[PDB]
Amino acid sequence: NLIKQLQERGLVAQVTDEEALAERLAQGPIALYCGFDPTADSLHLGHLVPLLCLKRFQQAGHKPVALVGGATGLIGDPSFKAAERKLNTEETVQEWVDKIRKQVAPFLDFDCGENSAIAANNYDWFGNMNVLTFLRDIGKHFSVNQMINKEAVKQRLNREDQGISFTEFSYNLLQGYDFACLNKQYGVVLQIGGSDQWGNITSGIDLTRRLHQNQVFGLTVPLITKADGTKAVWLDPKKTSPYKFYQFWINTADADVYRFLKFFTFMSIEEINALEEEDKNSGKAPRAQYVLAEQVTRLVHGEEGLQAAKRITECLFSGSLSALSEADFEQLAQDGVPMVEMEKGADLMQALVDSELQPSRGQARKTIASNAITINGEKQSDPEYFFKEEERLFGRFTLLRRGKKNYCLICWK
Amino acid sequence: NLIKQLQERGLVAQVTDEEALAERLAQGPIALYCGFDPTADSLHLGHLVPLLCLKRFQQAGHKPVALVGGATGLIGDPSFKAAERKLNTEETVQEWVDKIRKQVAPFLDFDCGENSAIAANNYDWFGNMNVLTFLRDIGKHFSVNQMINKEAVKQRLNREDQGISFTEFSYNLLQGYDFACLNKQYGVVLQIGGSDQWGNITSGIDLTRRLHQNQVFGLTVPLITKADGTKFGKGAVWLDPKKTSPYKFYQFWINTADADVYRFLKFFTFMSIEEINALEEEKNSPRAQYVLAEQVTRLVHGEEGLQAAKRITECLFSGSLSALSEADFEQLAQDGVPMVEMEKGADLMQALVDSELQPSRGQARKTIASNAITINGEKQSDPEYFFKEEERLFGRFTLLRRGKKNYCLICWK
Ligand SMILES: Nc1cc(CO)cc2ncn([C@@H]3O[C@H](COS(=O)(=O)NC(=O)[C@@H](N)Cc4ccc(O)cc4)[C@@H](O)[C@H]3O)c12
Ligand SMILES: Nc1cc(CO)cc2ncn([C@@H]3O[C@H](COS(=O)(=O)NC(=O)[C@@H](N)Cc4ccc(O)cc4)[C@@H](O)[C@H]3O)c12
Ligand code: NA
Ligand code: NA
Repeated sequence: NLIKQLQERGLVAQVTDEEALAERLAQGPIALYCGFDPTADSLHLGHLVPLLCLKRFQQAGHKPVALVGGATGLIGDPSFKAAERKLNTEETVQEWVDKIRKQVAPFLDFDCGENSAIAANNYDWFGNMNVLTFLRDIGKHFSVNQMINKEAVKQRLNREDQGISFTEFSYNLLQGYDFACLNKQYGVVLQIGGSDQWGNITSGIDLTRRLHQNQVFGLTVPLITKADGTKAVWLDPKKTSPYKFYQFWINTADADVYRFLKFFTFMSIEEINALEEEDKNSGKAPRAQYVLAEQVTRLVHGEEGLQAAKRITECLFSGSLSALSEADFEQLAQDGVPMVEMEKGADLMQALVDSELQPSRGQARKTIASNAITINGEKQSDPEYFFKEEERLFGRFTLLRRGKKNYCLICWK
Repeated sequence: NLIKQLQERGLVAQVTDEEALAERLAQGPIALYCGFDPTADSLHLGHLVPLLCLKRFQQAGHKPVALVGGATGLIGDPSFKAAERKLNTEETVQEWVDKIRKQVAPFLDFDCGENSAIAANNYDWFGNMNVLTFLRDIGKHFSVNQMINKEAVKQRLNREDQGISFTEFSYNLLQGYDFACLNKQYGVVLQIGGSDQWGNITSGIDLTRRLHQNQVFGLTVPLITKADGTKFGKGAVWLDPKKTSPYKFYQFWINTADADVYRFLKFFTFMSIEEINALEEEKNSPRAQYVLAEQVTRLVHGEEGLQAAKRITECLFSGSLSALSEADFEQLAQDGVPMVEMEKGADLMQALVDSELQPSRGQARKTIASNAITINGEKQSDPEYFFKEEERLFGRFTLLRRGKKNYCLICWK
């Protein structure tokens, strides 16, 4: 059972009429969908959870539909959000829609026969729908009594300051109608998404019945709570660098790593169980984090992205910046380590103070005399030192390190 | 001051920023409006209360807009209604719109210069409004927290089985936008209606501030509760003479209770307040009910309708039917007196049975013999009598009275 496999990965929060849905999956290929609203330049890690689930369904022969909310992004999903969001402009939303559509596409196969993926956009049907048609044909099927009691919006109806507009209150009906549109258009019988989307999904199941007299299903994937109780890292490399992305996975807590392998990679459950059991009986610290980091970093940023993240990680730890490119240095200045902008000619002592690495020039004196300051890796032990011109690599980068762990990159101006 | 005068008639339930509206009315003509939704093929006496108020404003030099809800009648006003209403089709709503527009027109001056009345229909702007445009441009200004605290819908928001659909819940936004739309189109700065419409009116005052940065006002007229606790009008008394004959209409007013009649002159007539008060002084040994019936019947059904009602009332009181026309007997058949259809050749005994004036032929015989029965106002005491052909007036009508008061109209088949 595909559903059963997803359960042992931890990827099933809830599922409507599980026995019927499972019989439909065993019967043959179904079509399913997940929606993504455009609220930013790019998706982030959280979005991968249902997005990679679409691919898991496709790998079992089913047909995934990835919807971008061209219309619903002009409305705003309130589900489990504490505060009303400001409306975005049509112009901004459209540019975001195109970027998110192009981000989604490489994660699904658009060329594998009958079950090839489909890109969709609900603006196609909401852009020409009259309000009276929407109020009558769709709105009559919704009880405000039930709507105001849904978990996703209940808390917004406590105090009026942090209330909810009629605009965001109507969102649930737009996403409901989406399910009925994709049912009629492509035979979609399953919608998946995170557990916050449950109420938006069941509205689409019910409305699809009332409108199209068809039985469809929903399945939710979990929202991740870390083992310690906690929870942004974008897929766009110009927002989160491949090096920062890689390091984020490297620092995964021991109690989260195997679950995260299940959620964010396509490693078999057997290989994941073998890794956990190797980590268990080996008398060393876990190595799973390195496996997770390579896996997801290659997935999102490719082999080139992976090797650059490794190369930077290696040089930062070794002290040898000779391997690094200019582009490698640009990731460091974006994301990887704290940075400052100093005009050339400064001595190493005033380098430490201005970056908030050393408090005073007198403290920098003893710090530099104690052989505790590296410059691009090579020890420099004398206070009165100035940077040689060769040390400013690619004309604009030198990397300070106090002790072993404290970094600042100076981007000379 | 037009507002003070209306208050002396008891026609003002509530008013917003009253001092400010009063100064605005005193400065010069304003444009004002009232809306009427098509829920039947005719208006009834209730609608007269705000409709005649539109006229009262026009007589003071202001410009009335009478709006018929071609769009809101496709949605359904839930305010202070115990139960969800069934949706009406576009075809039948359009029928009602034109009948109601034609009913309303004679009550206002459409040809008196600058302040000529205007007929409006909110389908002209809602019939083609896109739903996203509606949810964004209008629905963002509406707090759901506030909507569910409107008195008009509180009784519907407690239990799903007596609940409210998203359809009827949104009605408040359409009426709110109407006000803003009429403000921009015509400079409308005032909306009137019954006190049941208060929440719909104040939502339009608010939205007009948000959309057009303009100050507008609202004034409501009371809902009439008769002095004996029962709600006014209750079936209903329709303006359409094919639903309520002018004779039935006139008798309704003739039989007003003395505790109501002076309140009803103020509400349903254009008599001066000074005259109404003078009439109430009667203690010299009341004309009020007759003045009320005369005024409103002339208003709604014209002089001809008034003379018809009086002519039938007198003929029924006197028993002499020679004044009644065939159209007059048709009013009687419609709703004036009990009627029964009978095949020609029935005898007097059977007519009395079939009309339920008598329970059996044996009893009818005695009753006839006792001289209790009139035929077209003439005594007939022969129990074995058959009607004469000349007693079928116009070939089709014969009026029976048993005793001094119990009528039944035979309509010969
Ligand atoms: N799964 C998951 C896990 C984590 C780690 O704990 C963080 C996440 N952050 C997000 N997600 C999940 O990503 C998906 C997209 O997110 S969204 O754009 O906000 N979606 C919406 O706003 C929908 N209303 C879009 C929609 C529009 C039209 C339609 O017809 C159907 C749907 C959702 O299924 C989230 O549950 C996360
Ligand atoms: N005043 C009064 C008194 C009595 C004696 O007790 C009985 C009455 N029965 C009715 N009324 C009054 O007649 C008017 C029409 O009634 S309605 O069609 O139901 N209206 C509606 O449904 C509005 N939503 C129409 C509307 C639409 C668009 C818009 O932009 C503005 C308004 C209302 O002002 C009632 O208060 C009565
Ligand atoms: Na989703
Ligand atoms: Na009204």
